[PDB]
Amino acid sequence: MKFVYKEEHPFEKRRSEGEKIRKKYPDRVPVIVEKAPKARIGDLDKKKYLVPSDLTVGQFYFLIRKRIHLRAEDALFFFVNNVIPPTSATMGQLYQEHHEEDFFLYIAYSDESV
Ligand code: NA
Ligand code: NI
Ligand code: NI
Repeated sequence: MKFVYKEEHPFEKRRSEGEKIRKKYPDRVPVIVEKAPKARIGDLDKKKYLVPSDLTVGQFYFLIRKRIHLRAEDALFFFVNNVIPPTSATMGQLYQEHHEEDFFLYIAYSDESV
């Protein structure tokens, strides 16, 4: 896919900020969250988050649901490198396995599993 954050900032600028955040806040993981193309769901107002490494994927689902005003019955899937993570996984775990070279964890979200 394509993330606007990558499109707007050259790798060197992203890596510089990501690496800096990781040094100043080693207990937190930086994450870029963007909506999947052509997803008929609410768009996010905040694309970058600094979340505690012990925060679970389920808790992050709620954070995002609460921000875009989505109810439980509404479908919302997180995609990280084309993989829908288990809610029991921690953001620290995901980050460790899926973070990119610029030190950021990129998550795409949608209302369908395609
Ligand atoms: Na869900
Ligand atoms: Ni910028
Ligand atoms: Ni609102």
